[PDB]
Amino acid sequence: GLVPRGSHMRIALMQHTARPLDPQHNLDLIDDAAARASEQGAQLLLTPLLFGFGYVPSQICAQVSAEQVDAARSRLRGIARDRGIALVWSLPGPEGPEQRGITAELADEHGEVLASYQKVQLYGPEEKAAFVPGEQPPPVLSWGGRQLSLLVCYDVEFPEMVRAAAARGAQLVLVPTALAGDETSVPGILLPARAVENGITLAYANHCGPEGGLVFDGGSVVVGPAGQPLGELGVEPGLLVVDLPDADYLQDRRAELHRNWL
Amino acid sequence: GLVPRGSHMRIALMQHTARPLDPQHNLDLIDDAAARASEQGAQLLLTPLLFGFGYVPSQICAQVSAEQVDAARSRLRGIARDRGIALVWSLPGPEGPEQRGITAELADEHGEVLASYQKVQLYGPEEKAAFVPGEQPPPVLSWGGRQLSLLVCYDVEFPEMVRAAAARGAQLVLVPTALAGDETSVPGILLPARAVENGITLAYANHCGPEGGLVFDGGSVVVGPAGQPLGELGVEPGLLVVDLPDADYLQDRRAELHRNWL
Repeated sequence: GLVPRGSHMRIALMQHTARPLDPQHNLDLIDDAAARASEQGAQLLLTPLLFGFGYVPSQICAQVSAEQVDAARSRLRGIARDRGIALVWSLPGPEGPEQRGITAELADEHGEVLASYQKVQLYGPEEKAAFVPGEQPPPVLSWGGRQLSLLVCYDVEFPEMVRAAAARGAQLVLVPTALAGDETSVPGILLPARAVENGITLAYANHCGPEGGLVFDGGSVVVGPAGQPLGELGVEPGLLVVDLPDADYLQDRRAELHRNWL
Repeated sequence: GLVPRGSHMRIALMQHTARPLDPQHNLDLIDDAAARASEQGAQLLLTPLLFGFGYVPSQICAQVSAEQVDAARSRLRGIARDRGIALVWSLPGPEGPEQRGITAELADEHGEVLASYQKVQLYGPEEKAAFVPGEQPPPVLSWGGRQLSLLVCYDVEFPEMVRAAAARGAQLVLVPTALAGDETSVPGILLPARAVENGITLAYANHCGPEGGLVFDGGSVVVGPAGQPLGELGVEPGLLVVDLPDADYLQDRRAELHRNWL
């Protein structure tokens, strides 16, 4: 509906099905979503993990060159600029195929990249064979009037990764994902816990549908700090648009002991 | 019912209302629960936080001497021995009133204390004024055919505390609690997440009813590693008896990076 008072940030999440190894098709679906999110007055669109190439780690390692990644990243910066909306996307890193990881990047409405993050927790033997894990904590930055951060799919399932973002001041954690297998415990149990245990909001943008040898779950969701869904999709392609409204674990935690016990 | 095959541990959780500063009354309710749990063939009874004195931190600090704690602890060891069942209880620590913390202790069916743990995360200004926080990680020990560990009430709400127990090999985490205020997100959201993110089972034994200026929630529960309740109580006094059946986060977590990011 119209932008409510007492809300000064409206975000959108794209949920759709990618065609593996067909970036012209997948980036046209991200351009359509960006145009639709911008027409609904969203200031930022979050899109799913590896969407531009499809979630096919082995095949990205084997067949997608650094030059082809950079072409897709240039088109994505063009879409943020041409549709006038900030975009968070997730592509392979910029290095050669044997040295790059999976990244997530946030570009503003000028198409300029403000923050980038390399996935620290790779999931399963295919990702682990195709990508180098990140070694840096998640970034946090002011945008739109709150502190945004980036994490990617399996990262959010480790409470340490979300606590690292919230300890650097994150209020809204944006998470491109690719979750298949009817894995109901990640959005149903873990995401609400990550929101409550840090007092943060998390946005989770998934694929859906048949892609890459999997059928993705959809179920994209924004969870607020009480653990409740601000908005949620089903199993089919859609665009979720939500307005964000305007115990103290992060202070009580005994971090100096905790870091010696992990 | 009867002990199922494919289960070799049956535990019990006591949920009841304590009368503050009346250990003869409260320890008689723990003796009745221990007798009932033993008659149901449970091998261990978990009882709620500070039950022997009531959950009244300010008044324990002001009025309960080290000698009175030790009298209650001696009676509790007698109950484990006389009712022939292992018991986990939670009392003030043994030191003087100005130096002790809140502890949880596990005694076997001989009344001998096998493990003790001092609460690391104190909750709210009253606990913080009445007790010294613990500085040690949770203990883990083999008993009954699996690795048991101890944590207490607010501790389990920090994912770091449960990850510390699971990193030392815990499979079953026993947690005396005192949760009031209709705090549905702790058993409904956080406990299932702690079970799933470590692949462990957690038992949470609460007070219920009017006690100490609060009305406790009850809702004692045992949650298994998929996050689902093995058994659960309502708001009234009861004894929950459950048989325990016979992603790899704990290996994938990048702990060396995580400990530098908290």
